[PDB]
Amino acid sequence: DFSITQFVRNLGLEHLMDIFEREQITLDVLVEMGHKELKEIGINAYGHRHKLIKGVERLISGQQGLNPYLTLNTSGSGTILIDLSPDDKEFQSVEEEMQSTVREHRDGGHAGGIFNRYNILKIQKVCNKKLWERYTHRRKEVSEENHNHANERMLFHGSPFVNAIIHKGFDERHAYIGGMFGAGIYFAENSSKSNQYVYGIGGGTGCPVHKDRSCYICHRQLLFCRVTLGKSFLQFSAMKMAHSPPGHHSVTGRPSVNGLALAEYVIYRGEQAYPEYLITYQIM
Amino acid sequence: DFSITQFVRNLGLEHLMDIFEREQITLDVLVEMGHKELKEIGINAYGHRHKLIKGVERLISGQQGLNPYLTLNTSGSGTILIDLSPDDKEFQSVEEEMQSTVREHRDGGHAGGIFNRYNILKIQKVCNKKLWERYTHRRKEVSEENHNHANERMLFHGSPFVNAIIHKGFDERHAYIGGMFGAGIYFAENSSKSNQYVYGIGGGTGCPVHKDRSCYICHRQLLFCRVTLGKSFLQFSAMKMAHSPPGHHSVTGRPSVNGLALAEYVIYRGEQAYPEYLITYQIM
Ligand SMILES: Oc1nc(-c2ccc(C(F)(F)F)cc2)nc2c1CSCC2
Ligand SMILES: Oc1nc(-c2ccc(C(F)(F)F)cc2)nc2c1CSCC2
Ligand SMILES: [Zn+2]
Ligand SMILES: [Zn+2]
Repeated sequence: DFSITQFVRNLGLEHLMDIFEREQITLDVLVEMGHKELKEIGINAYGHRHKLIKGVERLISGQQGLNPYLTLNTSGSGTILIDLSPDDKEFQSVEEEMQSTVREHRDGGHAGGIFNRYNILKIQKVCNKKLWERYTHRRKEVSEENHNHANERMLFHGSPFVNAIIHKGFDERHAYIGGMFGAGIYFAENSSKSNQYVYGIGGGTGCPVHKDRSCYICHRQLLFCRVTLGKSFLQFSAMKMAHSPPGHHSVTGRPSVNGLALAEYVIYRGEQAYPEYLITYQIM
Repeated sequence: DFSITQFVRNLGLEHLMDIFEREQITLDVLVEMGHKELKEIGINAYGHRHKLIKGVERLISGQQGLNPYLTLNTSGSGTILIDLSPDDKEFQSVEEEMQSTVREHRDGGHAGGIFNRYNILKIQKVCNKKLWERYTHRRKEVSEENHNHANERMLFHGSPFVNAIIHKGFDERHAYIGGMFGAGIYFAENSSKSNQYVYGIGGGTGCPVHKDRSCYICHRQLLFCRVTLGKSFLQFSAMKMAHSPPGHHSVTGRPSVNGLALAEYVIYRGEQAYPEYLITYQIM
């Protein structure tokens, strides 16, 4: 509460600090208060309100180059998880997407274990204001290209760094270098394809508690994400690109007889995806 | 014309009719004027403005059951077409989609004619506020039923009734009964496929002038539309349907060895597609 104390003292309004302390008025709150709000907490004199508002203007606008607003607006940020009710139809729709896209992989369940269905434990909507705004800015940029069409999709993504993703967003600096299309973020439309990467490439060593890639006890996590594809480059064979091809925004790997068994979608910029749903589950 | 006169006379404010006539104030305009605007046009007495505003309130709200607002606010509606600049990247993107999706059809160009590319003449953005609002209402409805995902695509549609579509909107009451998937509205991701339907089923008799399906002179018009698919039902064989299958919002036809040569998308409600671009072109 020191910053607001110095701000008020520099104005010669120290005698209002009792009011400010009682109402828990910190500088971050004060910079968002006009005449009405200040009157509401008992600053009855117009002169004091005028001095306070002018001082706030001088700090925020007059010193914009220092970006004092950003350092004052760190509170309230971060990610929050909102549970979906199992009876709500959005929960059921996500569950139907999760269950109905299961496929039998070419390997005999080696990478992601053996199963046919899932036991869904909970479904959470991931809300992060800054990450969502970054996603929307990039989505609008992509839609201005490609004739006002974002080519948005909802796709799956498995990764042992889901916590980092939901708290910091997708980052191409952590791209999957070994991917078939090279140094991108990979998304699948079959949830069981992405389930093979919950414990890392090729299933890793499996679950940490039992070192089992087919463990039926441990709670797994997956992300069901909004992905902006824009104008997508189709490919049937492996390529080692570091970015999207010229004039395009993503790569769509198509299934082929001698190639992919299932579809793949690759983006080369972290801001073109947003992890909307976090799904906790076990395999059967 | 007279409506404003009767409205003002009933209020006993006949002496303001000179002002209302000089400023071309009609009732539909009057009902959108507050104290500020009325003072602007020179109604200086607070009492006269108060009486006019209360009269407007009694008409619009006190008689809401008769919907005078809809009768008054008919002016300003209707479709307009905005030309896209050929140098604009939006025009270039639409043209690129148009040209790149051309395909060779099983028939020897019998329906749509023989060509490898198009001579693009004009591209226009179709703006109609009422139809757009209806489309967005349906889109929100669908997204709420498909885990917050509308599943929006941009596809081609060719039809001899394009003017009716751009002025009145898509209507399932004019559905294509003869299609493989029933009485729906059909869209394609290949421009040539839709081009086969510009002059009717099987190309009809061709252009009105030369009665040639492969005419290289007459202008043609294609629609490139937003289509809300929601949860789409995937089919590989024909089956005549009246509406979308239970739990689904559209039907997506997939190519097959013994089935479809090219993709196909069918909606069963008219308000699930908005014609965004009107493409005027010639086959070459
Ligand atoms: O969902 C997916 N995740 C990954 C994946 C994620 C993280 C990592 C890493 F641990 F960071 F190196 C590696 C691979 N790869 C794929 C898919 C689904 S489409 C097929 C490829
Ligand atoms: O773009 C398309 N239009 C039509 C079409 C439009 C109007 C009419 C009618 F004359 F009004 F009855 C008939 C057919 N059919 C299809 C496509 C592209 S997907 C394949 C089918
Ligand atoms: Zn385990
Ligand atoms: Zn002709």
